Amino acid sequence: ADRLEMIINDNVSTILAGGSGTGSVTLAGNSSLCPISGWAIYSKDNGIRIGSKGDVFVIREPFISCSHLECRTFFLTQGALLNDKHSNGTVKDRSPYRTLMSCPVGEAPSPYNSRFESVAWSASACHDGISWLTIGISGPDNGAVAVVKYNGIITDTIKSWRNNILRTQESECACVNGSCFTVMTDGPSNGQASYKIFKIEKGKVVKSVELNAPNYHYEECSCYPDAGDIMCVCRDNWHGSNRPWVSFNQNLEYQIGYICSGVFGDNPRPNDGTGSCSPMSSNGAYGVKGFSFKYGNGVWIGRTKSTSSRSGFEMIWDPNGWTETDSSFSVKQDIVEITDWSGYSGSFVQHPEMTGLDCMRPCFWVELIRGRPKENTIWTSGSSISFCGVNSDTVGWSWPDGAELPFTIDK
Amino acid sequence: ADRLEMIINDNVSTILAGGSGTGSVTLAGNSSLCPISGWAIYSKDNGIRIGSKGDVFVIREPFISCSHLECRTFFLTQGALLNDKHSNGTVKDRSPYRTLMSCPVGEAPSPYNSRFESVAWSASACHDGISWLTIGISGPDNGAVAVVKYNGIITDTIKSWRNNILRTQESECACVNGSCFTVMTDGPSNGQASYKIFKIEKGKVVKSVELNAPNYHYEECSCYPDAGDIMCVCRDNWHGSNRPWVSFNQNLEYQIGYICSGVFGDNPRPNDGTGSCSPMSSNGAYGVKGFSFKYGNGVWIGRTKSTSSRSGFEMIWDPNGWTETDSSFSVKQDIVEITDWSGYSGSFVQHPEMTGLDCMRPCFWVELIRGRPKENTIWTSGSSISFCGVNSDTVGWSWPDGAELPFTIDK
Amino acid sequence: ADRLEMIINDNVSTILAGGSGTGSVTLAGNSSLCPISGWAIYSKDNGIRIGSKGDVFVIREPFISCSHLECRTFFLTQGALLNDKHSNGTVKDRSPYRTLMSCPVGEAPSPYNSRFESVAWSASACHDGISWLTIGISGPDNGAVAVVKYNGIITDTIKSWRNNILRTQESECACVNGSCFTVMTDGPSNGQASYKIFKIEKGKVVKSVELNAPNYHYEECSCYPDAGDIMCVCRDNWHGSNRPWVSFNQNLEYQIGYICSGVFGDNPRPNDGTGSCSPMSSNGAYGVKGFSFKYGNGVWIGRTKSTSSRSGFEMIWDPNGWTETDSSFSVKQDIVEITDWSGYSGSFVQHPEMTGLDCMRPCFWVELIRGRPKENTIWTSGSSISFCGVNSDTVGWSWPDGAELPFTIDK
Amino acid sequence: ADRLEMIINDNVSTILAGGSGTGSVTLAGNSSLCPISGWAIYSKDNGIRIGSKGDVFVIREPFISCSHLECRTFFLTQGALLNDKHSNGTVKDRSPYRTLMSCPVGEAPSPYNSRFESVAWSASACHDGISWLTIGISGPDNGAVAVVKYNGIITDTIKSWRNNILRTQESECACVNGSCFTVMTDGPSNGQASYKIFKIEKGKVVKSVELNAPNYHYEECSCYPDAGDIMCVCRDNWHGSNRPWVSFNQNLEYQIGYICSGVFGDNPRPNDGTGSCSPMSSNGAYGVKGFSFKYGNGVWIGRTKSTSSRSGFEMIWDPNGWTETDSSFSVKQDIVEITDWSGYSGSFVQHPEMTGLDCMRPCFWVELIRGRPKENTIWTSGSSISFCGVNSDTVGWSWPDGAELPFTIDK
Ligand SMILES: *[C@@H]1O[C@H](CO)[C@@H](O[C@@H]2O[C@H](CO)[C@@H](O[C@@H]3O[C@H](CO)[C@@H](O)[C@H](O)[C@@H]3O)[C@H](O)[C@H]2NC(C)=O)[C@H](O)[C@H]1NC(C)=O
Ligand SMILES: *[C@@H]1O[C@H](CO)[C@@H](O[C@@H]2O[C@H](CO)[C@@H](O[C@@H]3O[C@H](CO)[C@@H](O)[C@H](O)[C@@H]3O)[C@H](O)[C@H]2NC(C)=O)[C@H](O)[C@H]1NC(C)=O
Ligand SMILES: *[C@@H]1O[C@H](CO)[C@@H](O[C@@H]2O[C@H](CO)[C@@H](O[C@@H]3O[C@H](CO)[C@@H](O)[C@H](O)[C@@H]3O)[C@H](O)[C@H]2NC(C)=O)[C@H](O)[C@H]1NC(C)=O
Ligand SMILES: *[C@@H]1O[C@H](CO)[C@@H](O[C@@H]2O[C@H](CO)[C@@H](O[C@@H]3O[C@H](CO)[C@@H](O)[C@H](O)[C@@H]3O)[C@H](O)[C@H]2NC(C)=O)[C@H](O)[C@H]1NC(C)=O
Ligand SMILES: *[C@@H]1O[C@H](CO)[C@@H](O)[C@H](O)[C@H]1NC(C)=O
Ligand SMILES: *[C@@H]1O[C@H](CO)[C@@H](O)[C@H](O)[C@H]1NC(C)=O
Ligand SMILES: *[C@@H]1O[C@H](CO)[C@@H](O)[C@H](O)[C@H]1NC(C)=O
Ligand SMILES: *[C@@H]1O[C@H](CO)[C@@H](O)[C@H](O)[C@H]1NC(C)=O
Ligand SMILES: *[C@@H]1O[C@H](CO)[C@@H](O)[C@H](O)[C@H]1NC(C)=O
Ligand SMILES: *[C@@H]1O[C@H](CO)[C@@H](O)[C@H](O)[C@H]1NC(C)=O
Ligand SMILES: *[C@@H]1O[C@H](CO)[C@@H](O)[C@H](O)[C@H]1NC(C)=O
Ligand SMILES: *[C@@H]1O[C@H](CO)[C@@H](O)[C@H](O)[C@H]1NC(C)=O
Ligand SMILES: [Ca+2]
Ligand SMILES: [Ca+2]
Ligand SMILES: [Ca+2]
Ligand SMILES: [Ca+2]
Ligand SMILES: [Ca+2]
Ligand SMILES: [Ca+2]
Ligand SMILES: [Ca+2]
Ligand SMILES: [Ca+2]
Repeated sequence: ADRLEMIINDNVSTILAGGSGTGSVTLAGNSSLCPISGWAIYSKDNGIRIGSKGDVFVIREPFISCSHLECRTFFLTQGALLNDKHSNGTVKDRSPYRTLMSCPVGEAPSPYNSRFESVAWSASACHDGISWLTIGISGPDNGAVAVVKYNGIITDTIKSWRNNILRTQESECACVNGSCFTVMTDGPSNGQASYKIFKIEKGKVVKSVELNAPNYHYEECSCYPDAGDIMCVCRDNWHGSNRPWVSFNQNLEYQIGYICSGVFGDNPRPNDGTGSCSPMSSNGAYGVKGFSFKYGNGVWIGRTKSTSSRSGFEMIWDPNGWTETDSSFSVKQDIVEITDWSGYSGSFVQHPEMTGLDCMRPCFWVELIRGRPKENTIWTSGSSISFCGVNSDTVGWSWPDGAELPFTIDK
Repeated sequence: ADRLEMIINDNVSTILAGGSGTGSVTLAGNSSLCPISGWAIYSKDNGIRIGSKGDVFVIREPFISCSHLECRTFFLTQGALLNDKHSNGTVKDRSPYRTLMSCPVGEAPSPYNSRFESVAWSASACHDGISWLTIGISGPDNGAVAVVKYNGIITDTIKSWRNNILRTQESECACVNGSCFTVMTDGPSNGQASYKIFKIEKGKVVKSVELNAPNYHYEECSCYPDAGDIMCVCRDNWHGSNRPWVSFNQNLEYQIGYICSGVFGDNPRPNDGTGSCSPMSSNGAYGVKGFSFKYGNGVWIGRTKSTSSRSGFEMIWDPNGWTETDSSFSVKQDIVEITDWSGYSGSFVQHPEMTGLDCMRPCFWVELIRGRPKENTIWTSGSSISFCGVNSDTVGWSWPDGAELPFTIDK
Repeated sequence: ADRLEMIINDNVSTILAGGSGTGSVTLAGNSSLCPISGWAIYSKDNGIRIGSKGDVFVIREPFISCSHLECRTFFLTQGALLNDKHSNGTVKDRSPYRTLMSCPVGEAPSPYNSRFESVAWSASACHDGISWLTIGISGPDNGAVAVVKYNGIITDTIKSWRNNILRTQESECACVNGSCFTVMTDGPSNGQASYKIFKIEKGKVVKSVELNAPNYHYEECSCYPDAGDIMCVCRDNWHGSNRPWVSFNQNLEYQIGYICSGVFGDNPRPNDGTGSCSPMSSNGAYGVKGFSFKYGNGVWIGRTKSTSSRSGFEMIWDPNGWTETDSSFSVKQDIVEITDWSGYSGSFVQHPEMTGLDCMRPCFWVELIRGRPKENTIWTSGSSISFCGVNSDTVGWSWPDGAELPFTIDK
Repeated sequence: ADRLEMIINDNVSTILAGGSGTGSVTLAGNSSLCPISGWAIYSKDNGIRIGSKGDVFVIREPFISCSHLECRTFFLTQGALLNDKHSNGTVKDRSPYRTLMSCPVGEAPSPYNSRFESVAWSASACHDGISWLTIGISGPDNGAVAVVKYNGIITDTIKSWRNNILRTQESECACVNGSCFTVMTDGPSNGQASYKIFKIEKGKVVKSVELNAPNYHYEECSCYPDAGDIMCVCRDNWHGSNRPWVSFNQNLEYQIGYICSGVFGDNPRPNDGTGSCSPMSSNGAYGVKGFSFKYGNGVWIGRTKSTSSRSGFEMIWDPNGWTETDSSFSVKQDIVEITDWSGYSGSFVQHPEMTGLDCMRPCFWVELIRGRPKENTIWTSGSSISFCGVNSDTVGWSWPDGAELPFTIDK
């Protein structure tokens, strides 16, 4: 009878928490990436097309993160709407008006369907199986502060340790066994900076270590869990046209490197050729947020089709690209035509607790940027597409943004 | 005590799943169609009237499917809104912007009330009593791919086997005993093509068979469950003004034919006369998505009132129309005046697990198309009406779209 | 142990149904009306003011009905929005576009917050403690059909028995002990017609009786439960400036009469004077939907302040007004200034299962009509206010609509 | 077995109530304020920027109150939208159109996301752990009535006892042990008035006491719970540039005073100098709603940066400011630049039942007012920011409103 009273009370508390969407069992995060052959399209929001008339936020960085019940598109907005004068982009990215918000995947980002997450001009978010963790960085450049919320309640803060634009992933953090992990950068974007990895439990930073990474540069990391460890594929904005990466276990014991493949993943970049396991200096300054998925010595690379502009997008399976420097690959899947605009891209995963699979499902999102600087508008925004890897038949195509620019507000 | 612990745990898991709207018992699908005498109006969304000022999607194919808790209108949109320049219809139906989405029955389809389902220029959706199954076909004409989601998670893919526009129902699939069934077509729309029927469990294709149907043509099938089997009434776009049909059991053992009644159900069509159990060649090319309900040798036929254009709509009970070729019928119920536009129509059912009845309730939806090609606008959209069969008093009338064209965007 | 298994299963089913908002215990409806002294304001939606820019339905008859969890404003819309050309009122009230929908009390009626209920140009709705009952009448004047839904599922139909505009309450029906009751009228509005009262259980009409009421006229009845019986105060559109009423028990055994007070409750009406327990012919043709609450021989009367137009609104407690013909009363509470527009008004109740009280709480809603015919617009709409009776301090004031006419669409 | 049946029934009732968001255990309110070092930003809605095109209410007083599940922004609106002619502010604050409504924290206040709370031109709201208590004052100046709702149901009324504008907090009331407490004022705003404190249980006023406070003036009190008592920091609109305060226990046994610090907290105010524990007459007439948090003899003061206009905002920790009159302080945290508009501000708390902490978390909100009287518009509205105190690293900055005035409606 005591056993029954215990089970009843515990299950009742689980039911009461579940009424609010709060889980009861942490995501294990110990399964490996699923074997896949290609990418099946998951979502397209048509945000800018709809925003030509609907009330849609002007957004950037529409990254996706999933709980055990839903997948959401998180994004940063300047608190302005498309086709409104406040969309005039003479506000620089880091502003007091910028906020991290979220809406259901596939829906246009509107004030009528978007939940508020935090005040942020740089952000990260993930779900540990119980509640949502959100990290939002706001403040001055010389003393930015990341506010860390768990289930909407402020649980911690992280202040800049270099006083030079504290900034983080702009995609989902990675959660394993009830601890979530993220990467933050403080310092120059055109030179050596400082990079730290953080272990956070129930929204409280329980550990951090600074990477000893001379001549490396980490920004806007795409991190995913795999077999109980974390892999982050990032952006070298200093002097690398191949992508830097850092992996670590749950105790923040890490390894670092660069993707060796001659199929260079950053943008801008040189033409394909001999790759390097060190920073590739040629056209290596600047970059774009990106991702890659590691399968042994092979790598799935998501990259633009252009070597010079954020145009086009493609998935490339290079079965030796993680460790070897040749420019040969096996499979290419077209995602966006080179004649059309792309932009930031990131990874996200679907855990077994959501899918029912015995493996970690990889997925990715792509931001389709319209407006300034390449188009004659007063604004810059992005719509989103997203794909998940499957071990079944797929096809390549082009799913571009589709909006007709300039808008009414631009004339 | 062990029995109590088992019941508690299982019912608690049912409660936790039900919190997300996820059922626990599959729909049986073994009851027969309810005896009815007429059709009681169920819904009207006034989509285009509202969209004259509100933010409403330009849509097509507003088909309805029901779970055990709700009925939803699924639809395909080009990601544009009424009275916006992106509604300009020089995008052909099969575009990378087209998406399958859903809203509550009776509501205007808006970005503020519509859930995203999939990227699709051809679609199907149903509910097995536990979760929603969605099928969305996107991609190039020579290699289209259907993404199959169960509870929002990609569970399978189906690639074109003829490289000639893989395409499916544009209405609800049919679920019996935990297996859902659909029909897909690959090949020409003006000649012999290939037709396959699929059995899908938890979003995974567990069986498929290709119909041996020489001189038949199947497109845009309206399928419903009845007594543990499936009946599909479809569209012969090749050379049939009567409608083709295919029925099958849960092992995909099938029968095929054409509705024999001289009350021809397709559009365009000849005037009523002697029917055929074979394809009726006269005015048989082209067509419109439609449905019919079989009661023994009799048939409830939903059809346009015009023989040449998608104008008007009417329900006709022909007590021998499934097998006999005479043009006589018993009952006609007016739905839309011939002076007003109609369009696609489809069937949907309400299962005993939703209604509390001991039989399968038949219902149908009708799409009221406005805009191009017959009206001087830049856009084409559709509103919806829906009726359910009852064994009580009914009446005929005309419930047309009601919008005043052209809109502001057209001048 | 068998007792525990039974309790667990039954409570689990109650929990699963409650997840959808479906109750488990019927409203008793056997308590008497609460003793009150005045009316405390409950809601104001400012619908037309907000609709000057927001996307708000052009509506009529915004009646309120409450479940055990919420109170909703039901209304009829022509499927058009304020400040849109489709709001042009050359559509007569009875149209195929008119629909019964509902939104939360106090909110402006928008396509983004309104649930679809039924297709209807005349309507009624109530809640029996388990599910919502909706009655929506649509169709031609000579054969209108009321579709009766329970929990959103069509459960019955009622066809016109006189072929002369079947029409019903335009306010909430009354539910007692699991049976809900309504009144419908078929026949002329300027002469003797037919009046029927209906007893409906789980959406199925289980009984109906036709009133033997020579020289009486019933339209647009406001019905409420009291002590296990039903009282309806209605509108004599034929030849009565006092209001007709009909009361009945759960077996539809009824009594009829007219409110005897010289404080005449209809509009138009003569000046106050000697009342009648028979139809008051003077200025008795035409009318307005209204209500009254009976307390022994006294009556709470809600009426316009003008004797000729739908202007102003006031509550009047006449402690002998139900049976005596004098024009004297005790208390008057101002609701809307006579310089401002009013319109339809109706009663609604809050049951003990919702309030926690030991009595039936009376409340009422008032429709504030703007537009045609008295104002120079192309449209006619109404906003709503609502009050509930309390036995505590209250005050009179004027809470008018507040919109500035004409709107942009009118020029 | 009887114990099991009791536990099952009680937990089932808790589950059924929790399905509607209704709690089962009252907030204790006996913990002390958390030790903090600074303020981490919690929210920013960008209301006016978004309302330049979106459908956003013109609002005032956007105060925040939290339950055990969510935090909401309550606000008063005139039932008009930004950039609509009805936003013309020749309606004085106290109007029959004004309503108290609420939306999720951080979201722009829209008719599509705002719940209706009450009709009110003065308001208060809080949550006792079970249900929401709302107090809305409407009516004429000489007989205003506060309607008191608990869980949306009218539970009490409070009529003006001085017939001179009954008015209350415009921020959250304070709840301890199932009793909630508020302060109301009746009488002049430029002279001695009457001030009452109210104890309310389940929406019923169970006690009230009138303060014997000669030469004091209380308006727009910000009240918070601390260690089982209530502290209110208010506004002296008569003759005080320092803020008045009143504290009391659950039996309404009270103490009164003024904040002694020479860091004057009201606006307008003199320059910092020698403070007073009595009303500071210099520049003491008029004022602004504000707050302060008491920590022993020290005080956290939120105030404007300007001494003359509602411009700028800053948090100041004065470790002896509650009792000592010196103008020295320890810490200042910038919130809004003095070059930018601020306005009303208030406190709100997050209880242990929401946070999981062992202490009472203090937070505050700030209203950023745009429009009349200082800007050349026809309207006046406010957006909101909010911060919570943390014992971790923070930073000062300026998070202003950000809208570009005048709007389209103003030309
Ligand atoms: C988008 O924002 C930019 C930056 O605010 C706008 O350009 C700015 O336009 C303003 C007003 O036209 C210019 O101000 C002018 O400055 C001079 C100072 O001597 C004075 O003569 C004028 O009275 C006026 O205030 C401002 O200089 C200009 N900024 C820059 C960097 O050129 C731009 O117009 C906006 N675009 C839109 C709304 O489409
Ligand atoms: C709806 O879409 C159609 C198709 O895009 C629009 O018609 C197209 O209009 C464009 C721009 O007016 C035409 O482009 C023109 O082409 C010639 C090429 O020699 C050049 O002289 C001009 O500079 C211009 O770019 C385009 O030809 C035309 N397409 C067709 C098939 O006629 C149509 O205007 C749209 N309707 C709207 C927005 O109401
Ligand atoms: C609101 O609706 C009414 C009724 O539809 C509108 O009045 C109608 O306006 C139309 C078009 O202006 C008139 O049609 C005209 O009829 C004659 C037939 O001989 C023909 O000469 C013209 O070509 C034209 O089609 C119609 O007669 C008229 N109806 C009535 C009863 O007068 C009214 O304009 C609408 N108001 C708005 C949109 O503000
Ligand atoms: C915002 O509201 C104010 C107050 O209602 C508006 O000012 C008012 O404008 C009206 C109409 O223009 C004026 O009425 C005029 O009054 C005289 C009476 O002799 C008459 O000659 C005219 O026929 C007219 O009706 C009214 O006096 C004026 N009120 C005040 C206090 O000056 C104001 O225009 C509104 N602003 C907007 C809509 O931008
Ligand atoms: C119910 O509670 C017991 C004891 O805490 C736990 O082991 C079990 O997993 C819970 N069951 C569910 C379905 O949550
Ligand atoms: C992952 O952890 C879970 C914890 O429940 C365990 O059941 C499972 O076997 C583990 N899988 C591995 C180690 O592959
Ligand atoms: C509870 O669980 C038992 C055992 O699995 C099952 O037979 C029963 O139907 C469940 N009851 C409900 C109401 O779901
Ligand atoms: C349909 O299947 C259900 C399964 O629970 C069964 O109870 C019912 O009798 C069946 N009805 C038939 C075969 O008509
Ligand atoms: C649980 O079920 C029992 C048996 O059916 C019933 O008497 C009881 O009222 C139910 N309890 C609740 C809280 O619904
Ligand atoms: C009303 O009916 C309920 C049914 O539960 C009963 O408990 C109550 O005493 C009745 N009240 C009366 C007759 O006043
Ligand atoms: C369940 O009910 C018991 C008895 O009323 C109560 O003590 C206990 O706290 C409840 N448990 C929960 C989790 O609400
Ligand atoms: C506050 O009251 C709660 C009531 O459950 C009690 O457990 C706790 O110890 C109290 N805390 C104090 C007095 O600090
Ligand atoms: Ca680079
Ligand atoms: Ca290679
Ligand atoms: Ca055909
Ligand atoms: Ca026949
Ligand atoms: Ca009359
Ligand atoms: Ca009297
Ligand atoms: Ca002052
Ligand atoms: Ca000091």
